[PDB]
Amino acid sequence: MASMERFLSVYDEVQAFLLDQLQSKYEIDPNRARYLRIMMDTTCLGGKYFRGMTVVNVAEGFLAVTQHDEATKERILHDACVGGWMIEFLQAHYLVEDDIMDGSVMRRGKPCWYRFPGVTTQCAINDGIILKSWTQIMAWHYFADRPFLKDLLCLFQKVDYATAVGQMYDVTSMCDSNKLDPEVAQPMTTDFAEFTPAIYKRIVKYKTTFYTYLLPLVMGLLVSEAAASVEMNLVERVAHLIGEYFQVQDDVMDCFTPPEQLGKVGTDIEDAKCSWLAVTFLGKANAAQVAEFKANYGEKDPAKVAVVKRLYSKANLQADFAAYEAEVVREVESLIEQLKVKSPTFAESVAVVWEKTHKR
Amino acid sequence: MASMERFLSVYDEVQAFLLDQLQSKYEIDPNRARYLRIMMDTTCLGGKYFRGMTVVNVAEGFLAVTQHDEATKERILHDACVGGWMIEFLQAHYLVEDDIMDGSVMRRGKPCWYRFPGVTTQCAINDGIILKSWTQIMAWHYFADRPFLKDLLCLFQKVDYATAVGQMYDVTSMCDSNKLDPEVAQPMTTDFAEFTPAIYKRIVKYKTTFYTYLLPLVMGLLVSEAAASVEMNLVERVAHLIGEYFQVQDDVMDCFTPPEQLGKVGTDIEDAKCSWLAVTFLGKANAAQVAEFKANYGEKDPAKVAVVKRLYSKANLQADFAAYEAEVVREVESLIEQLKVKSPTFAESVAVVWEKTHKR
Ligand SMILES: [Mg+2]
Ligand SMILES: [Mg+2]
Ligand SMILES: [Mg+2]
Ligand SMILES: [Mg+2]
Repeated sequence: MASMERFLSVYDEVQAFLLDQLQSKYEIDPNRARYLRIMMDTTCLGGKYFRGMTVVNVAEGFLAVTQHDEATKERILHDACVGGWMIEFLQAHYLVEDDIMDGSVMRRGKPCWYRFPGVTTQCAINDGIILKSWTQIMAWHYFADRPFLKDLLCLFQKVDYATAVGQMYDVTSMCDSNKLDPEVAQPMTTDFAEFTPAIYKRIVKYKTTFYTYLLPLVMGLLVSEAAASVEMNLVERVAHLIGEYFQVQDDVMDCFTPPEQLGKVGTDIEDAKCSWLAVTFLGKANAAQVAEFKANYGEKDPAKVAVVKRLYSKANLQADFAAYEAEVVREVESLIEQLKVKSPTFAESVAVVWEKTHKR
Repeated sequence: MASMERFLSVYDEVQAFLLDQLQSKYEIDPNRARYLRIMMDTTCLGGKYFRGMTVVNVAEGFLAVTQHDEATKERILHDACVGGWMIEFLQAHYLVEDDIMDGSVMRRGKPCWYRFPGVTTQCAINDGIILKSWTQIMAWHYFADRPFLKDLLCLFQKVDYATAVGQMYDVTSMCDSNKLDPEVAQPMTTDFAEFTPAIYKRIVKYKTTFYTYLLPLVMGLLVSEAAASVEMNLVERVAHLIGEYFQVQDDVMDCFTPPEQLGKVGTDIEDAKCSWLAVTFLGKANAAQVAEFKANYGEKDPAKVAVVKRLYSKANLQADFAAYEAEVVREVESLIEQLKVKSPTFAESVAVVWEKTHKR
């Protein structure tokens, strides 16, 4: 079986399990089951499945070098697929709720879930809640007797929480920290003193890297019973590095990739986001450029947004990006090498994760 | 130690643990820690703590009849308090997100969290996410080595999911099921054929009874290592009964308790909710009353809302409520008696849960 066709088949199985259980234990009626099926499909399907497929690919790497009965190989790959779906559904949760939080319009060239006519925010917030509850239902059903159940649940937990903390860091990244206060409407920063590489790295590390790279790698290890084949501090370091790179690419595309190809009209400039572009621009601009940036950033007005893009284009951020990129290559290669000391196999999976991130 | 002062002390401990951990492991800064502290306080404190205190009271009942070292008594009560906080924080999650979903204005005579000036929906949806993630952090930290950890996590999981399913049943209770469709904006029912006792009971069972009565009772059993002292099917039956009664009381108050005393301007009529009042009214109205109800229900217009309240007042729903009440007394008493066969202690805790619900 090709990995993807297996992965997609298990989607059907897991769907059927979840919807069957709603009928037999939760008193659901057919029409509400249908609503939930369409929600699941609309929110969980149609991406590249990169995160979920990482789990599968790590497990396949270990299968190639570890003796097992065929039934065991099948069970490991089935667990890797279920695990990969937990992560895809956790992402689906975050996208549903992030789109509502941000007032986003499109996602993957389609309307955000909450904007569907028969959804609305009222339902969509709860639909996103369900999306995350399904990850736990899947885990308890499919991994009930597995030795890795507690490790897997505890890891998932910690990554989920890191992610929500990262969301807080992201949505508050344009306020001055010393002014955060539930009682007082939050002004945009005027000094941009918190637009630094280190602050940017904290946002991205929590908001993206834990669920996008750490979780799939470690889940692949856990379903393979292979966590003792690796030095976990290196897995953390390499996940944090590659994830930061993925995010930097995303931040560049938000500004410069045509909307039809992006799947989205990017609004980071209007949202005053602490993006890689803003931080890198502020790390090289002269006084005059800084003052032009401050008078134009974080404003809906297209004239001001175009002034911000013009500033980015004249600031030659391609050079800063190539430099960042070369450094990331050095470091990711270094970490891949260190990972070979204990697991050539796993190092190779990480190389593959890196190639697919670096090329996309 | 009085139970409540213990319960509130553990709140402080758990707070400190969560915020300390954010500083030492999640790279949080002090101002964001403060924001989170104020959020926690604002969303978790100031109710009666009925749910969390049920856990404590069930555990205290078993302590009175079970031999234990003093250190063991203390550890059991500490676990009961932590468990009770998990439920309070799970409720806090649901209230934050429900208030945003419903566009609610007040809660406990204070603005809904999302309406605080320095919060906003953008942050509040994520704050509610965090509230639920903290329940898992608490569990993994405080119950790491406990024999009941898996049972407790799996129970919490199932109740959480039941709750979100119940929310879906509640928010969709005024649509015709056969018309649910993500693609089509949902009209209010015109026939009210789905306003039945059985449909009402399904909404309330999932939306409220599992987290409000089942979870606290069973968590008290699990932290006491006492789940084999009870017949679980009876605990389920009695929780479902008492919770339905609690909800019926809530539905009556939404319509008839003055807003200053309610903590809220109730909007169930304008929201076209499948309330106990609507169902009971439709179970006794004549043709003319039914037609007047249909032309006025589910409309913001205060004239139409007052026509609905007038209909309820003339329909003598106090008699239907006294009758419902007497029947609930019979059945809850019957179930308390059946619970004595295996655990007089637990039966008594359930009697106390019932008295505090029946009197409030
Ligand atoms: Mg966002
Ligand atoms: Mg982006
Ligand atoms: Mg609601
Ligand atoms: Mg109510």
